[PDB]
Amino acid sequence: GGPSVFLFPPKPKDTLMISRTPEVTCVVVDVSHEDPEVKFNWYVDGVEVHNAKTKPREEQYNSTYRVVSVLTVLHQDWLNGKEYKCKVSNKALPAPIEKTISKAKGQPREPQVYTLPPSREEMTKNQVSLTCLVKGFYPSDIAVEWESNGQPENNYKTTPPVLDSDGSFFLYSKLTVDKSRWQQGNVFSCSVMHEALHNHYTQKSLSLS
Amino acid sequence: GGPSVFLFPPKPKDTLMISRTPEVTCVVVDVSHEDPEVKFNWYVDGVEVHNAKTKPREEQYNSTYRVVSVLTVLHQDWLNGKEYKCKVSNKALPAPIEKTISKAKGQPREPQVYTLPPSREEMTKNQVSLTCLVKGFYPSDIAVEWESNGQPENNYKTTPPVLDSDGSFFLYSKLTVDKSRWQQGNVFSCSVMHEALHNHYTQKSLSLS
Ligand SMILES: *[C@@H]1O[C@H](CO[C@@H]2O[C@@H](C)[C@@H](O)[C@@H](O)[C@@H]2O)[C@@H](O[C@@H]2O[C@H](CO)[C@@H](O[C@@H]3O[C@H](CO[C@H]4O[C@H](CO)[C@@H](O)[C@H](O)[C@@H]4O[C@@H]4O[C@H](CO)[C@@H](O[C@@H]5O[C@H](CO)[C@H](O)[C@H](O)[C@H]5O)[C@H](O)[C@H]4NC(C)=O)[C@@H](O)[C@H](O[C@H]4O[C@H](CO)[C@@H](O)[C@H](O)[C@@H]4O[C@@H]4O[C@H](CO)[C@@H](O)[C@H](O)[C@H]4NC(C)=O)[C@@H]3O)[C@H](O)[C@H]2NC(C)=O)[C@H](O)[C@H]1NC(C)=O
Ligand SMILES: *[C@@H]1O[C@H](CO[C@@H]2O[C@@H](C)[C@@H](O)[C@@H](O)[C@@H]2O)[C@@H](O[C@@H]2O[C@H](CO)[C@@H](O[C@@H]3O[C@H](CO[C@H]4O[C@H](CO)[C@@H](O)[C@H](O)[C@@H]4O[C@@H]4O[C@H](CO)[C@@H](O)[C@H](O)[C@H]4NC(C)=O)[C@@H](O)[C@H](O[C@H]4O[C@H](CO)[C@@H](O)[C@H](O)[C@@H]4O[C@@H]4O[C@H](CO)[C@@H](O)[C@H](O)[C@H]4NC(C)=O)[C@@H]3O)[C@H](O)[C@H]2NC(C)=O)[C@H](O)[C@H]1NC(C)=O
Repeated sequence: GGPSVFLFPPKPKDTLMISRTPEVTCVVVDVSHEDPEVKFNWYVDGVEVHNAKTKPREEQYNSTYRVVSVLTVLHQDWLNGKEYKCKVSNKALPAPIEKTISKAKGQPREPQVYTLPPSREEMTKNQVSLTCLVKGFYPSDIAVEWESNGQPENNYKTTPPVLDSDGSFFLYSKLTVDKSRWQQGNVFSCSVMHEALHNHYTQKSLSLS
Repeated sequence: GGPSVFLFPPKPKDTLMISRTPEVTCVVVDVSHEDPEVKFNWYVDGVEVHNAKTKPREEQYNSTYRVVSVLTVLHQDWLNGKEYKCKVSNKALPAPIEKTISKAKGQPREPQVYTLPPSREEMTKNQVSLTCLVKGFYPSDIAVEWESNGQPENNYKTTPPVLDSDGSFFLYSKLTVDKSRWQQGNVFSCSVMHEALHNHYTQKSLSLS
C-alpha cells in the first residue's frame, strides 16, 4: 500500500447559492519520502481541465506527505450531474489512482417541509422540542437551519438523511427551546435548501396557537 | 497483504429480550483461494470460552472469501459490559489479529418517548406521517417498532440515533399511513425497547385528537 486518495464533494449549500464557491478536493495521503512527487490530472465528464489549485506537499507527523488539489466547480455543472475525476500519479504506484465524484443520479424531487409542535406530554419539562420534518427529497444533499426573529437558533440537531421506501429521502431537525419561549408565542422557523426547491429555498414557521 | 477482521455487537433487541439470542460476530474478509483456512479463538473478559460457530463461507465477486464466526452471549454479560475478544489466526498473515468489543460505557439513561400527529399542512396528501420522537437515552442501542390493534404496522422508517448536546441520544421514527386510517380514528403506537426502561419496553399511543 503506497499512497491513498480521497475525493470530497462540495458542501450542499455551496452548490445552491451563486454567492458561494463550490469545490471538489482531491487529497493524497501516505506519500513516501523515497517517492514524494505527486501529479494531479483533473477531468470533467472525461475531458481534461487545467484550472485546479494544487498545494505543495506537507509532511505529517507520521513521516508521510499529504498533498491536496482543489478544483473550483460551476454551480450549474454540479447540478447538471457532471462527473469530476481526479487522477493521481506517483512513482510508488503500479498504476495512477483515479477517483470520480458527482451528485447522485436520479430525477430531483422537491422536499415537503412540515413543522410539528411539542407533544403535550413534553410540556411538563423545562425545555421543549420543536420538530421540522423534511420528506420526499432527492438527491439527499440538503441543508436545514432554524431561526426566530431574524436570528439563528443554535440549539438544534438534524438527523442524517434516511432512505424512504419510495426511493426518496427524509430527515428530521429538532430545535430545543426553553418552555417559556414557546409559551410566550415566539415564532420559530425551519429553513431548507435543496436543488428541487424554487429558488433552492423554503421556510416554514411554527408558533403556539 | 492478507485477510482483515471486523467484530460486530449484538442487535439491541436481542440483548433486551430473554426469548431472543444475542450474538457477537467476527467477520473475516480478503481470504484468498491460495490461503484458505481460518481459525478463531474467543474470549470473555480474558477467560477463554468455547461456545462458537463458523458459518459456511461465501465466494465474493472479487474472487476472495468471506468467513464468519458467531458467538452466543448471555444477555446480562453483554449488559454488564463484559469484553468480547475475537483472535483470528491465518498462517498467511504476519501475526494473529485480535479485535475487542463491548457495550458503550456510562450510566444508562431512560428514553423519553413522544408521539406527534401529522402536520395540518400534510392533511391534503393521500398518505400522512405519524412521528415518534425518542430522546434523552444512553447508550445509543435501541429498537423502535409500530403497531395498531396489537398487529405490526410495517410501513415505517427510523433515523439512526443522533448525539444530542447533553451527551444523550435522540432519534425519530416515521410511520406512513393512508389518511383514511388516520381520519377514521385508529390507534397507532410506537414501541420502544431500551435497557434503561422498566421491563426494557414502553409504548405510546397516537390517534386523531
Ligand atoms: C499519516 O497521517 C495522515 C494525516 O493525518 C494527520 O497526521 C497524523 C500523524 C495524525 O496526527 C492524524 O490524526 C492527523 O489527521 C493520515 O491521513 C489520513 O488517512 C486516512 C486513511 O488512512 C483518511 O481517512 C479517510 O477520511 C475520510 C474523511 O476525511 C475527512 O474527515 C476527517 C475527520 O473526520 C479529516 O481529518 C480529514 O481531513 C477529512 O476532512 C474533510 O476534508 C475535506 C477536504 O479538505 C473537506 O471538504 C472541503 O472542505 C472545505 C471547507 O472545510 C470546503 O467546504 C470544500 O468545498 C470541501 O470539499 C471536508 O470539509 C472535511 N470534513 C471534515 C468532517 O473535516 C473518510 O471519508 C474516509 O472514509 C472512506 O474510506 C474508508 C477506506 O479508506 C472507508 O472505510 C470508509 O467507509 C469511507 O469510504 C467511503 O464511503 C462513501 C459512502 O458512504 C463513498 O462515497 C466513498 O466511495 C468511500 N471511499 C472509499 C471506499 O475509499 C477515510 O476514513 C484521513 O482523512 C487522512 N487524514 C487527513 C488529515 O488527510 C494517514 O493515514 C497516516 N498514515 C499512516 C500510515 O499512519
Ligand atoms: C472483496 O469483497 C468483499 C465483500 O464485498 C462487498 O460486498 C459484496 C456483496 C459486494 O456488494 C461488493 O461490492 C462489496 O465490496 C470486501 O469485504 C469488505 O471489506 C471492507 C473493508 O475493506 C469491509 O468494510 C468494513 O465494514 C464495517 C461495517 O460492515 C458492516 O456493514 C456493511 C454495510 O455498510 C456490510 O456490508 C457488512 O457486512 C457489515 O454488516 C454487519 O454485519 C454483522 C454480521 O453479519 C451484522 O450483525 C450487522 O447487523 C451488519 N451491519 C450492517 C449495518 O449491515 C465497518 O465497521 C468498517 O469500518 C471501519 O474500518 C474502516 C477501515 O476498513 C475505517 O475506514 C472505518 O472508519 C471504520 O473504522 C473503525 O471505526 C470505529 C468506530 O468509529 C473505531 O472504533 C475504530 O477505531 C475503527 N476500526 C478500524 C478497524 O479501523 C469497514 O468499512 C466490508 O464490511 C466488507 N464487506 C463484507 C460484505 O463483508 C473486500 O474489501 C473485497 N476485497 C477487495 C480486495 O476488493
